[PDB]
Amino acid sequence: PRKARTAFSDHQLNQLERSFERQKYLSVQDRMDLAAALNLTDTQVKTWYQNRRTKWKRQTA
DNA sequence: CGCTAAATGGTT
DNA sequence: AACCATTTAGCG
Repeated sequence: PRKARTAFSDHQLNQLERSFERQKYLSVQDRMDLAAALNLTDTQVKTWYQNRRTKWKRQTA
């Protein structure tokens, strides 16, 4: 039992990256606001942010 | 294969 | 509950 891989829209990727350039971390309230704005789940936004921080560390190494 | 979403197991 | 480090795995 596995979740289908979300395919993010161009609009969703654009707004997640904008969120990340403004704030490396999100409060619970900012995370839930972002998910609602993008029509994603809280956990999909929490996962994108986590994986984005992993990417951020590798490309600043 | 590379990028990156989701899962695993640990940390805090 | 959320994050971290790493692994697993889907898709272009």
